[PDB]
Amino acid sequence: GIPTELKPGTNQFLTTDDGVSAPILPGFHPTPPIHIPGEVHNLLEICRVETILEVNNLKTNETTPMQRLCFPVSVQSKTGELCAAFRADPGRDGPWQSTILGQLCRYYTQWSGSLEVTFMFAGSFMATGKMLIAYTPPGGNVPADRITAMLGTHVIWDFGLQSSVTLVVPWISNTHYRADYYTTGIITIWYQTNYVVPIGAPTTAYIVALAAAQDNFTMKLCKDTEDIE
Amino acid sequence: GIPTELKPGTNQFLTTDDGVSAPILPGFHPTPPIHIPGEVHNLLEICRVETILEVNNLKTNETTPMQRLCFPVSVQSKTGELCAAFRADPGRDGPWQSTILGQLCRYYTQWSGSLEVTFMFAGSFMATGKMLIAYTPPGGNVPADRITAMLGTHVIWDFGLQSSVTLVVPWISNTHYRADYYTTGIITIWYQTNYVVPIGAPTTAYIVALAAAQDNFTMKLCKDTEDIE
Amino acid sequence: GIPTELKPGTNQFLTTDDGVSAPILPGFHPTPPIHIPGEVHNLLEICRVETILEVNNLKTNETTPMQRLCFPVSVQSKTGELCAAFRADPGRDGPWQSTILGQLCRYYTQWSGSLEVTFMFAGSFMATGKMLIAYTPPGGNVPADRITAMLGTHVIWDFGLQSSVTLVVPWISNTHYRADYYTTGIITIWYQTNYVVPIGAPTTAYIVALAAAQDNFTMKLCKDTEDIE
Amino acid sequence: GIPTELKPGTNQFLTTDDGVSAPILPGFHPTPPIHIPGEVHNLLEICRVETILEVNNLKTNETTPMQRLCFPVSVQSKTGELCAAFRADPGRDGPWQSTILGQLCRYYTQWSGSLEVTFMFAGSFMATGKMLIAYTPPGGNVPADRITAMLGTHVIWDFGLQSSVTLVVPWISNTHYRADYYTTGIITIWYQTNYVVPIGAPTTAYIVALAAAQDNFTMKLCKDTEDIE
Amino acid sequence: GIPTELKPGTNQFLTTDDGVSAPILPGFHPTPPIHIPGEVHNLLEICRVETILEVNNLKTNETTPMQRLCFPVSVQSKTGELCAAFRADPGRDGPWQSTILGQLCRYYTQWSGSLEVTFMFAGSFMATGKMLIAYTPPGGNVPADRITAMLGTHVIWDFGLQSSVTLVVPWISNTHYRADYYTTGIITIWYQTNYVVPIGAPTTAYIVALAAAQDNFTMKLCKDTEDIE
Repeated sequence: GIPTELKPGTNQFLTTDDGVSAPILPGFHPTPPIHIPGEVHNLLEICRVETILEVNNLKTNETTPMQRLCFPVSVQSKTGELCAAFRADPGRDGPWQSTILGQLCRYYTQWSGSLEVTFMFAGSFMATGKMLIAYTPPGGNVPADRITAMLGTHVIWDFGLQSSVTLVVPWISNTHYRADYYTTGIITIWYQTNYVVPIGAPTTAYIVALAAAQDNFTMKLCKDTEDIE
Repeated sequence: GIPTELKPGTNQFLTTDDGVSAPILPGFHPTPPIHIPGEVHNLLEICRVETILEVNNLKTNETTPMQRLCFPVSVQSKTGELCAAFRADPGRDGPWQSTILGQLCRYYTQWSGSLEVTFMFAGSFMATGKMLIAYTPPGGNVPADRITAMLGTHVIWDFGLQSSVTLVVPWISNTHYRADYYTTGIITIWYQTNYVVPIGAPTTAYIVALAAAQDNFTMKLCKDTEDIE
Repeated sequence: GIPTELKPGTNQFLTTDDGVSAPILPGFHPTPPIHIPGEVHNLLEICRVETILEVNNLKTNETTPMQRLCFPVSVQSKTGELCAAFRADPGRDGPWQSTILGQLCRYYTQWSGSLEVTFMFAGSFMATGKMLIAYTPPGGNVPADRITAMLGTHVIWDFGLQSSVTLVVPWISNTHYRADYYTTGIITIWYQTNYVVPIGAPTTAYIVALAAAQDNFTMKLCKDTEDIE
Repeated sequence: GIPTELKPGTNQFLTTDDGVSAPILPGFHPTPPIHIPGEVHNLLEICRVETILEVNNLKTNETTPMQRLCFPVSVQSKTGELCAAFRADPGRDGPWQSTILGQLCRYYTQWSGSLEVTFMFAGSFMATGKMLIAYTPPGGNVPADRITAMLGTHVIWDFGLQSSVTLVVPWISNTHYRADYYTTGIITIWYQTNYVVPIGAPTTAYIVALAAAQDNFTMKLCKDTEDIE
Repeated sequence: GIPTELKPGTNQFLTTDDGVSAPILPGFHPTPPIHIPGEVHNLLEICRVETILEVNNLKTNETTPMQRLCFPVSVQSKTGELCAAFRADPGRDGPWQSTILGQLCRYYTQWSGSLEVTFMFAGSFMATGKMLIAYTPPGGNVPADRITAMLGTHVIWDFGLQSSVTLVVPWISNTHYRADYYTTGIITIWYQTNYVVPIGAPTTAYIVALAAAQDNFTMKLCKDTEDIE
């Protein structure tokens, strides 16, 4: 016979070894496949899909969760006051947990790329006004007033002209540190002008926030989530 | 020597593994083969052969089984009355158990294709009349009267003209469900006209039913039968 | 290393396995061969050689075995009487055991082919007469008289003309059955004429029988003999 | 299966065997590399770098080690007297231990090649004088006076002209013997002239010694050092 | 993995198996070789070298062994008398044990070829005379007198003309038999003429015997000797 020498690692079962096992049923011809639309090949295909951000994730909402899907604007708000704010942390807890992206991020250890957040205005066709959207880069001081936010990366959104507007988070990474000191970029929504509306129209309307990863987004190192029990 | 690593599955005996064993008698030259007509290569060759259906499988027959091989028609029967009925269930119990097809179906788990049932009339050459053969598609209501059966897939058979006629079950599948709700297609034989005969001829004749699978018939997943003990 | 899986049959020693073992003395160069006439390659070469049949295997011979090598003819014998008889059963007990062929047949399980038996006459050059040799095919009734033997396959041998004559058993097979019913072909030697001799010559002479397998003879399935102890 | 025979050495783990093991994480794509200047490929690249010799390794220095990095010359010294002396023994204890070369030599068993020692003069730009550097070949008597040293391989160094001078140890080997009798080449620094200086300049200056292996230097047979604990 | 089957001989260590083992030090580059004159490739190179035969191996010599290296001739010896005698048995005990050939023969089991024995005369340049050398073939009667030896293979050696002469043993083999009956060829040295010498020259001189195997000499089957303890 052929002189062989068993080397270390013989007889071991590695749950990640990718070998070939004996077919239990050699004579069986599995039912052949047909065409089913919507086949997915890579999870990133799913991450590029906009899902709803629960920006309005208040403790008082928990019992009427349907209200977390959108936040509001109103006439009472004065020009220049802060409307809402949240950071762009897909993996971490918070608004992003509701998105398909943030849920899949938990299934991985590292990730990086651009993100795009879309804002949709639902109020009466008769309403008009301007909101100021601002992205404060990582390791930056959250804007104090409307005027400072304006000096940074921002977008004046006139919902009297566009019912929707999209912002792009240029770049994110994620590093675990703990037992803080970390801080990723911060989106802040400001009232540039107050909410203007004629007689006969609701004086309180809602904004819906959707988000998704762009093409350059990628992830590595799998790890089962902690989202279930 | 050659560095090898034994992988999981070493030393196991799989009754379905298809390996090569050492020839017990290496010097032996087995007697060479000759030509024997009728070599069979695939069981389906056998399934395409018409065998006799025991349509007349009555509890009162059991002691004189030879009578199950054929059912009868007579003068007493009135025009339009139901003569016989059975479904096209090769694998299941019933008339099909007598056929070579139904016996081989038990040796498998799944099957599908077309079937063809042939009816032969044995009565006196002097007899004439018309029988109506009808196939009621799967999940269909068995014909109530001759007239409704006529509206479905049917064949007016005049045994005064043709001593034999063949019907084709377009398509069958089989799904186990149980402990009903399943129902495959139903062949129904009706008296279109009464049995006509002159003086001197038997007033009771018999029909013989033969059946076989067509070419598109196929089976998969072997399993030892329950027909023996 | 190379992923391998030990299959059933590992570690077994099959006395008929034909493998390769490690040379006990790798540096040794065995004495080279020279030419020795008479090299044998196949046992059948030996079977084609005529050896002496002990046709005269009487219980009264055992103490003077040299007499089994030949039987006799004499003047006392009357025209038409049976001289000797034996069957063509190489493997079985009897006259054939003395031949090299019958001895080698015991070393095998099956065999078939033609055989040739030669008869040699040793008496005085002055003697003359005719003997009738007859082969009675397998499953045939042994000749009752000279006349019937003559109607079957036979040879009129005039030892006044030929000192030797050869007969050919067309075909033999062998089937074990037992604990008869089997019977292979039967050679019968008859006196066609009486033994004629002048004054001065011995009135009793001997015939020697030699036999061998022809070219079409072959054997299969080895098995140690029962000839030794 | 394939007939194999396990040979001696099966199941052994040799700490120096260079095999291939199963990748613990087959789906992982390690972060790709980028360019980092200063990649090292062979330790000899480091050995060709001049490092400081602690020629002034006195027992009285130990508490002010910074003084071992350089030895001195002064006016008090008379023409012809010995300034310093040490041998060219990279691996062994002594001045060479401070060099990167001598430290790496301990990580090996054998070595051989040329070495180059550089001497740098740090005193006032106004000082002048001549030092005599001499290499006494292996198995040679260390020079007794300046005059004999001059007859051997030497270099008259005028630090009034050159602030630095380099000497080349032609060849070294190393052989362990012990429990001496071994002796490698000996560098001796002599005062050819006394230290000359004008009014206003320090009357004591220092020499710094740097050394490195040349290109032909090579080492073999690794062995963990004894420099740590 | 690859289906393999361990065959008999697995896990065995055969001291003569010629396999490949793992290099204990894979990174080590052994010191390279240089040219050393006198490399030997085959032991037969050594066997072709003449070494001194201890023909004069007397029991009385043992305490002054230097005398075994040569035997003598003298004036007292009468014309025709036997001078010395020994056989050509390299492997066996006796004179041949002193030769390099006989010592190496013990390291083997079989051998065969030609041998050549050289005789050298050391006496005074003034001496003359003739010696008769005779080889008595294996299985031959040792010569009784000078005259019979002369009739066989012989050489008349006149040491007044040639100071040396060489004899060739045409062929030897060796067969162990024992617990004689064996006998290989016998060299016999005779005095053809007496030793002649003038006044002033020694009346006793010595002959030195050297022997070696020729080119056709070869050996097979190694076996450790019995020459040491």
